[PDB]
Amino acid sequence: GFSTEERAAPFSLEYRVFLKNEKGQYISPFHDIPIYADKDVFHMVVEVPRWSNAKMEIATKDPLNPIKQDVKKGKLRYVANLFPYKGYIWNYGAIPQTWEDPGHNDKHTGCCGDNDPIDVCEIGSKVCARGEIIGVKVLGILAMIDEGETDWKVIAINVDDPDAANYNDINDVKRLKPGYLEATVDWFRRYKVPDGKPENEFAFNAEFKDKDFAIDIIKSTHDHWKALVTKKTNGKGISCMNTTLSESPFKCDPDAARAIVDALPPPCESACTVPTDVDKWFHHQK
Amino acid sequence: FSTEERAAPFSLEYRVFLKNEKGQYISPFHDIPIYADKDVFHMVVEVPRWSNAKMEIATKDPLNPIKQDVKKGKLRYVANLFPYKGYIWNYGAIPQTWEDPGHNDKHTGCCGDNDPIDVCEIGSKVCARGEIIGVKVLGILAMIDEGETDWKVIAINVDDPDAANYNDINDVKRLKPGYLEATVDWFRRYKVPDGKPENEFAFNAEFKDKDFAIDIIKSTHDHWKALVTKKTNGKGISCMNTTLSESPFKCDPDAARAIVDALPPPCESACTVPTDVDKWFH
Repeated sequence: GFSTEERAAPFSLEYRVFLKNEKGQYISPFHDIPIYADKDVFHMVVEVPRWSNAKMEIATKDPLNPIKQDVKKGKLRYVANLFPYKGYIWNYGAIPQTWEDPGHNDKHTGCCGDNDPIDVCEIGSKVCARGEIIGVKVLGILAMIDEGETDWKVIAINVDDPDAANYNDINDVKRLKPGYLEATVDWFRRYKVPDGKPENEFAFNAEFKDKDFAIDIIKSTHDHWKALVTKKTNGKGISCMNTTLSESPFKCDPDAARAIVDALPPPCESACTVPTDVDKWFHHQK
Repeated sequence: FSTEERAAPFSLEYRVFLKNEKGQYISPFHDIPIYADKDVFHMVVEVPRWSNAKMEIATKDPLNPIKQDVKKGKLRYVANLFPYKGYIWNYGAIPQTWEDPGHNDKHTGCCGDNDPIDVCEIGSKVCARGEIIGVKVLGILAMIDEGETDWKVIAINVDDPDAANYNDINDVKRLKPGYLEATVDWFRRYKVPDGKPENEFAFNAEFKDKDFAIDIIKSTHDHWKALVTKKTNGKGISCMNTTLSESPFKCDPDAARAIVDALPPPCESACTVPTDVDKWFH
């Protein structure tokens, strides 16, 4: 359904991954990819493949949401290998046309939105690619508190997984992939510890909520997103520019999108070398 | 040392041969001295940390190149045992060692598994297939595999920035907590995803210390010596080599080169690693 246009070399500061539809029009992965792929099937924008380390995400404040690599203190960011794990333990990404409005306090957690699309942890066997669009069955949700803010972690599976029919709610994950949900909480708890930050906290005693609860949350975030691109709520720095939303004042001609991408350095097929330190293991007393 | 690869990575005919600094082909089983330096063992790296292809020195092939294992007609890959990705250490062998079957271990009661001694290297750098490094030996684990004894040496790359901190098995326990527990877990459960059990250990699955390990290693080096001087029958082991003057099996450089040049030529693009390799096993 979709394709990728990459500017500059992977793992440089200039690297940008833009999205294209079937006709070759540049689109925002944040705004132009429909939340649903089919009945009961959500789209997922894949940001980081399982077992990779580069911290890539949809650029919420840059025109045309590209996916790009996070930076702190001037350095390209890579997540730790938290022993016994290698990098990211699932395919990781966002559900498009979702937004955690920072104006909205969540009732269950008491905190406000983090201003980002809702995050998804995809648990299937296939290792997906950066920028790939897939369809997923939602299974459950985790409520992490990320520095005072509500940060939902949706648990899901690629609808095209050979075993996908066996997974319909969160209990199937406990049953068919034991230790997995436990590892997920552990990972999100400790992932910033090697950066000299404390562990993260969770609502609901770091328990997972089921499918229906997850889908309720996702629906709300989609309604908040509706308000965003339709200009009935303060955008708050977010770039709403899009290429397909008829009902949006922020819609733009495909050639204006083209002008943005072309100002950027050309596609460089050869990735930069990932620093050697990234391969290090971070152990801890358990 | 450097590497000559033949054919396409992850095909049946893929082979990695070793060369010395002068470009002469050598056996990684027989021609690399057991010692890099005083108290420093050479290790032939077979398998990088986090990879799955089950590659090993071919004990029965001329010049003992590294190649991929084959069971039931299929190229072997180890499972991703959940929570792990592939092999959790760099994995390889100490050269000029041989577990002689027909030597029984006193502590174990089982006989040798007919291979060089195995090494789990625990440093931070991911090493490459075919790489020769130097390691400090720290301890040893004894796995019981089919009536045979199968030693697993614990070691660290002597060039690891932190190597000076590691002098015995307790240093691992203190500096890399969880590591040894995970090693036993891995060795216990790997190959449960294909077939059944395979989980037994001597010594109640404890790690013996450095001095115990070095005694075992020296022991297999002595048995290796007999092998290549033909004072013990290899029964199929290829002892061909190019540096051992005391060996009836020494051949000249051109002879080794002819053996290598008979394999398919080097190939750039790898073969496709099967997608089923990325599955997790819980």
